[PDB]
Amino acid sequence: PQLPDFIQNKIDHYIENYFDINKNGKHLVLGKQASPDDIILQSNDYLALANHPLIKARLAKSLLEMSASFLQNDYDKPMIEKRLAKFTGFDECLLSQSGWNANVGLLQTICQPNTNVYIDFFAHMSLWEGARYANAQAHPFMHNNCDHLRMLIQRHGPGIIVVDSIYSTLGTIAPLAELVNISKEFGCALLVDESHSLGTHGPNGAGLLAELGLTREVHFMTASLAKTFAYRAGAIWCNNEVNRCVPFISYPAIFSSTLLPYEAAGLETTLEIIESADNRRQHLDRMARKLRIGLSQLGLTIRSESQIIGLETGDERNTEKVRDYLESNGVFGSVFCRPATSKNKNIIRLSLNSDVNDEQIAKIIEVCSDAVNYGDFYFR
Amino acid sequence: PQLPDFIQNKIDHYIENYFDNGKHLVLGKQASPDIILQSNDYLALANHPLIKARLAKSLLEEQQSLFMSASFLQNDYDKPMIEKRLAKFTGFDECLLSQSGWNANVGLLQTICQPNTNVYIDFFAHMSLWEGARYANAQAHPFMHNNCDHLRMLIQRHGPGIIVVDSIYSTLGTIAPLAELVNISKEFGCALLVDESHSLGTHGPNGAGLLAELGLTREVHFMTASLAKTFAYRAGAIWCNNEVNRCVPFISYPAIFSSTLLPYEAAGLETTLEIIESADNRRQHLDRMARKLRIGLSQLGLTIRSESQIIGLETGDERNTEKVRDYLESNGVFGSVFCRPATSKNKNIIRLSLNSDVNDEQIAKIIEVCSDAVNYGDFYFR
Ligand SMILES: Cc1ncc(COP(=O)(O)O)c(CNCC(=O)O)c1O
Ligand SMILES: Cc1ncc(COP(=O)(O)O)c(C=O)c1O
Repeated sequence: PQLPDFIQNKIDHYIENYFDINKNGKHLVLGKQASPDDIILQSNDYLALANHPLIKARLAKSLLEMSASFLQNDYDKPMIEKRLAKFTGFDECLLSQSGWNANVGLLQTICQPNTNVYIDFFAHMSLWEGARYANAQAHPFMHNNCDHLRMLIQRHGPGIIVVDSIYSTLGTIAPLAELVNISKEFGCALLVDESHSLGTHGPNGAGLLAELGLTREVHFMTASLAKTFAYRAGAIWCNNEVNRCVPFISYPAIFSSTLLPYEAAGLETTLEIIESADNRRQHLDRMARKLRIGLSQLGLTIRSESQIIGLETGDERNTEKVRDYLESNGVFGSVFCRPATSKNKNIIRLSLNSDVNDEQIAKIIEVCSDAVNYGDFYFR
Repeated sequence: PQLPDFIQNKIDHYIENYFDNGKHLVLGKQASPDIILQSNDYLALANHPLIKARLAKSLLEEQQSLFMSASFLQNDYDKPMIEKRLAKFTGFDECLLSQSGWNANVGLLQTICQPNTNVYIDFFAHMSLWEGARYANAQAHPFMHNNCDHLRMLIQRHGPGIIVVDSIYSTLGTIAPLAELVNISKEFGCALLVDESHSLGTHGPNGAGLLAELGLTREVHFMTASLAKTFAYRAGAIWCNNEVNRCVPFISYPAIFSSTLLPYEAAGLETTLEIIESADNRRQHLDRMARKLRIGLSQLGLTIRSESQIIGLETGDERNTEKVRDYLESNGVFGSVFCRPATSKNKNIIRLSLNSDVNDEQIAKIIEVCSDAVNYGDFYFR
């Protein structure tokens, strides 16, 4: 069944502009296959728990032996939710099938058509789309720029301020204390996506809001559980009654199948391990700082203040060359391009984890040092 | 933190209008070791020992810390063998795993739609298909349920587009006129997208589905399915008789911006597929039981549009639905309430979902409890 022109034309154009132009004829994100022991810095499994014996054992144990809307009775709602709410310090926690669904569902629940959503330019796409599905009025503010935000809120009125605590591509940290004050001053609600700080930051890994003592003045916190928690799920935390309504309003919550009951059990063991992982956190924080200092001195713009390090590689042609150079020299990050970034502001993201070595860190710096001197490409 | 007026008032209003029984309409009383008809696990595989053992097994040895987007795993050697197996199973050229049936539909539509694109969608097609088109800013043209004449007129007026249907409808359990839909697609130069969430596994040769049963496979451009029904797993799939699945992983937002299934999950699906392929007797049994329940209920004067294992009791408005729900539950029948936003406010449906573990004795009892209800008084049916 040949495709009709209206689809074929679109697919043809796409393949030509997104696959064919690259030297390997594949999408820009697709590079060389890695070998042992190349340095792989692509996983969001920050505390390296993917293969943890206890988590795996607990999961299998539980798995041996419909919509979640129908499971909102007290006796149907999972114990992990209460533990996660306690862990973080928020009043209530609601599980979701992914961080994406957590954001989209929360925003569908608290937004009306035309609701003002003040969203950081670099906040996760799931937050942008969540607002758009709700037909909210999106007001993008320049990255971490509170002056710009103040102007927008002054102009458009009360609404929801939406940020990542730690940004997924750049590794920058939101000015959370100032955001809290801005929301108080302007009568806004604050939504913080802690996908990249939950587990890696704060007391026992409770996160950035916890570390800063801001938990009790933030209305909503969300997180993918597919980062430090190493599980395909998400969660919504509320310091209010909103989680009572989400399960019956959010489309992903209504129209998409729920997490199975054994999945919640695996999360309980993961939480316990995370709570105790002080040394892994410490080691990761140290290694990330060593990397940031090492790369910055090379003249690369390194905006990161976290375990996420963004190499700024400009346009797609330049980006292909950079990542080809890195991979050829045993360093494997993740290419972030359109539609995640502007077509001319690509990022090669280095995601550090607690298994990374001092020797590996020095090696990354060495490779990037050579890269800067090579003359085949540039960094921004 | 005090919520802003705009949010607090929304929550307060919702709670009074949808909760104030005390709970949401979909929540009734707790059942007992009662007849449950709420699970989409049509062949009752949720506890199959072989599947659990295989999942458990692969679940040990995760050198693959692959916590990242599936877009980064689109090299040959990273793509799961379950995709090739599912493609071969159904007869389609290519298959692509998704995190859910919802995501499969949203993703496919984002990939094949431009803002101008005509989307001809059955009025009762799943919400994920409606939303998929809407997110893509497509021009949706709904046709009356299973009404090929209406569809024809619409395409005549607006031109080539994407025809979107469920093979078996999730609320009413009716069956799309797939053979005629294929003819219409050919006649007007459209593409066909069929969601087989409720027919994959339960219908066709070895459960390959309705398109396979009707020999329409090679004539259809796209098929999608939740794997959370007969496959008893939290995932979805897109099948293509073309190169569209080459592009979906880099275009679909849910595919780009949400984490992939873990490798051990795909392994479990392989075993599920093998069990389903050999489940002839279970399919036979479910088909025969569903027919009995349908016949049984249609005697009584009840509107039973279903032609499948999904039976919808049409209970009208919300007040009336609550009453029917309660009556059924008190008599040991459960019982899935479909209301807004899934249905219109005054066209609620209490869906009876059958599975291969239901027996003759239970069917008879369901018929009886419904016979009593019609009419023991108290409420009406549409
Ligand atoms: C800040 C943020 N929020 C939400 C999500 C979505 O989470 P789920 O994958 O559970 O749907 C992501 C995904 N981040 C993907 C990455 O950084 O590679 C994210 O980075
Ligand atoms: C016809 C149909 N398509 C898609 C879906 C969504 O499937 P999933 O729960 O895997 O997101 C559903 C399930 O509700 C459905 O009934």
